[PDB]
Amino acid sequence: TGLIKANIPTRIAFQVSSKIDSRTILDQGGAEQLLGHGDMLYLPPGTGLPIRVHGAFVSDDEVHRVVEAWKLRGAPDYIEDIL
Amino acid sequence: LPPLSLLDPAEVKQKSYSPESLEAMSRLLEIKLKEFGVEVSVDSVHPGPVITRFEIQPAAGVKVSRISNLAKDLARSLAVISVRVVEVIPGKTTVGIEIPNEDRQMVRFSEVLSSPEYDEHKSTVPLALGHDIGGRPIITDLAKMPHLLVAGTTGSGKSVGVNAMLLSILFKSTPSEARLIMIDPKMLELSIYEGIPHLLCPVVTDMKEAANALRWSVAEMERRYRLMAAMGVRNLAGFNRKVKDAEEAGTPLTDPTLPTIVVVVDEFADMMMIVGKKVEELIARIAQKARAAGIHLILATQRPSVDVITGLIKANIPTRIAFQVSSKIDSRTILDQGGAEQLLGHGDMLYLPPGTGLPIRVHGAFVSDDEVHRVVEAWKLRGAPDYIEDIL
Amino acid sequence: LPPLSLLDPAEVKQKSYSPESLEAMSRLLEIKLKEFGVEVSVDSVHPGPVITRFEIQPAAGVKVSRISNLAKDLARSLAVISVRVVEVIPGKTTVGIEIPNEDRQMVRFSEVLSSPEYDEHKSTVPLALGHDIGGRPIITDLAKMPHLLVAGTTGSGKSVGVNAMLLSILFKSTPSEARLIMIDPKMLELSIYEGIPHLLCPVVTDMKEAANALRWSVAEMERRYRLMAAMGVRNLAGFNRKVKDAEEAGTPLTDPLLSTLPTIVVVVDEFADMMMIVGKKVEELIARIAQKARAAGIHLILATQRPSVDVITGLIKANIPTRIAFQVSSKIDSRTILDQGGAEQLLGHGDMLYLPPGTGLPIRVHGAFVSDDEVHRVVEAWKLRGAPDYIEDIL
Ligand SMILES: Nc1ncnc2c1ncn2[C@@H]1O[C@H](COP(=O)(O)OP(=O)(O)O)[C@@H](O)[C@H]1O
Ligand SMILES: Nc1ncnc2c1ncn2[C@@H]1O[C@H](COP(=O)(O)OP(=O)(O)O)[C@@H](O)[C@H]1O
Repeated sequence: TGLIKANIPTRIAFQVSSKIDSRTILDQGGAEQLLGHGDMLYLPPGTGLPIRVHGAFVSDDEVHRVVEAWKLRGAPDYIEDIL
Repeated sequence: LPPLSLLDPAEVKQKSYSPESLEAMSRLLEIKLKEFGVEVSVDSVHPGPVITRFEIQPAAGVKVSRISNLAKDLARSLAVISVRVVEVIPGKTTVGIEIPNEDRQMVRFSEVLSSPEYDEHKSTVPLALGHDIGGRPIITDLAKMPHLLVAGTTGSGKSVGVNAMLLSILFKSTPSEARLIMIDPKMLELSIYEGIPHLLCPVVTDMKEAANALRWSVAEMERRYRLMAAMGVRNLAGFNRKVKDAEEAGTPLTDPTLPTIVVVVDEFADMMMIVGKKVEELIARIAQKARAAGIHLILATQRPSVDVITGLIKANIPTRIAFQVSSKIDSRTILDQGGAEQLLGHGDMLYLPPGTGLPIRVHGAFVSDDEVHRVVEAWKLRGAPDYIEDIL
Repeated sequence: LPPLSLLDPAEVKQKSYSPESLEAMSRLLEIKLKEFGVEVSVDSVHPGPVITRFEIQPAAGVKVSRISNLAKDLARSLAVISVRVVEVIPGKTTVGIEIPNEDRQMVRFSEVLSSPEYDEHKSTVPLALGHDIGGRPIITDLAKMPHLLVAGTTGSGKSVGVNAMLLSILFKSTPSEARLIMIDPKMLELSIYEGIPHLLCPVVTDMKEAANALRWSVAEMERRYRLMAAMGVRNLAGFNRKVKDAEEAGTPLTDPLLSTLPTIVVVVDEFADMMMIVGKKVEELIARIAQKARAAGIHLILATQRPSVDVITGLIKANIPTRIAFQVSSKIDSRTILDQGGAEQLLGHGDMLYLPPGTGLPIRVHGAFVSDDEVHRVVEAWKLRGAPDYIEDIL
């Protein structure tokens, strides 16, 4: 809405279909000419042109390595009241 | 399961449109577009069952929208009903023009299930839709989509595609594998299946007990999530793997396999009209938590208008199938992309897989009422009915 | 049955536009378009009773919008009211133009009835509308509409056409096959049918009275489905041939929870006032019956005199796809009733566009002007057959 977008300045658009959606999130017609596979437009904090920055591909396998490495040297920490 | 040969074998017929006739059509297309304000060059013709794709290297300088605003004019200059104009094909510099044939042949359904991409396919819920424009078979997994919406203009072959999907389930199913619930607010055509083992309830006509069945769907979803979370497997498929491999040791895992329940809803327009927005939120939560639950959803609408196919329905469901819809307001409505005005009818699926992709144009296979009756008789001989008393 | 009788004798008229004047009109159209920015090669003509069908083969390098924009401007140049542009002909290359012809016949209702086709409609509930642009009779079956929506801005005829379809129901039926119930917003005209042996209730006036009749129809549809599913057969016609083959030689069956259940027809004169008095109950009950009415044999014939979106909603366009639109005065309304457009360019006096079940191809139908005289003659000739037997549980 005009109540969440106006509160949060910095936003990143991936490939969306319409130019209408490009004017929806980025408020500038850029987010329709991308390629998929993590082709971002980085609308920076502040104002300028969108900075086209590629994503970084990471598989689930390296994520499993990170999960196990934090299970080794890690211990849980929960709060009851938040649920 | 019954053998495939209970239904009609292949149409022993092909009307080979000659290279003479295709060359004549190519030069006719060239001269007719030269008469309008474009300049054109046909290079390669790829005929097919219903249409005939013409790739085109256009002349230097011409745009593409100046082609795409010539649909009606090219149609009346070629004497068809519509000329769908594909504006992009990857890998080439071509503008696709699709032109219907003279003798529109019919897609036999055994020809669809004659494919090795159906035969070696082993997911429990394939939905064999039919042939692509090059006669290539297209079977998409419902376990990967994992929802699909169907639309058309009343009698363009909505329920024909639904019958195709249901037979595509039934020819690769046991009731341990697959499982059905058929909500239908009209009782017209989907009632024929009533008696097969793969159901859970009768063909639910009245919509308030259909809402009971949808709340039962949400409850079975939650119960199945708690069952998998107690057993510690992500999705349904690996869970069935673990269960049957522990069964092969000799110990069925006790309860603190599972069926791939498919709950179809033909014509949820009356579902969202008779009972209010709570049915829409039931569709919302079902289509939210589904792809690991093995609870897939098949929808249908005779009206693709914005107050029926509302953004909450369009929220989860990636995959959409459009038949011949009335105008480009409705094409932009459902497919989120123009084009679906310009189909021919009688089972023309603009298929749309999940992902930012150009839509695939495929044709349904015309399955009769009679073959449906044959399959119903074959299963009610082969399998016994099975239900749940207090499902509603 | 009443014989083919009490109709107006189709009088001798012979003004069938000999091809001298037709060739003159064709060259006149070629000039009067050549005056504007189009080149036109006229090909062949289909002369008819009301309009005259033409086939323009346009020249090389011209669109169709260069015809369709200047419908008004051509219309002020041919001494007509308004011409109509057909943008697609089935199977040919031409572009259609229907010129209003300034000497018309009234399409006699007997001429519709005296077709071979009307004697060959097997169904008990036909709909005899009139002739098309060729003059061939266009008769539809009400069992495969499955419902009907009527438009018209107090224009051509909106009362006529309803009266025409109702008298066409009456000429091939029995009261043991098809009994109707009307709801009358303005008690003006169809309070004339009282006294016939197929009319299940007297005239209904109030919308708050009419909600009782609508809920009676819903309850009758529900017990109809209970009775069908207790007998296994899907719809009504299979059930009636089942009761034929059951009690043919004598094999009794009564009270399954007994004769053929009649094909009930519910008709509405002015649906606008029905929504305007009762806003919410009526429209949801109409969509309820439009959902479950086709198999039950209960049918619904609607008719609005205002083509607004306040009246015609998606809830009314939920399950009534067959549209009959008369002349309306708004292209916005022309795309309100029909999914296509162009229904403003008609002529009046019994002219409708017929939109068939499903497929988008608007048939143009000239409705048959039937007088009040034949209405309250056939009523009197039909009151011989019995008394207006009533089921007073409707209210
Ligand atoms: N592959 C096909 N070949 C021929 N006709 C088809 C084919 N697919 C659909 N149809 C036509 O579609 C119609 C069925 O439409 P249906 O699915 O019942 O839509 P609805 O339920 O809205 O009426 C039938 O008239 C049938 O002839
Ligand atoms: N083919 C015809 N030729 C001449 N007059 C006709 C024809 N068809 C209908 N009419 C007349 O035009 C009038 C239109 O009335 P209508 O618009 O139906 O009134 P309302 O809108 O109040 O029902 C009818 O009363 C009828 O007498």
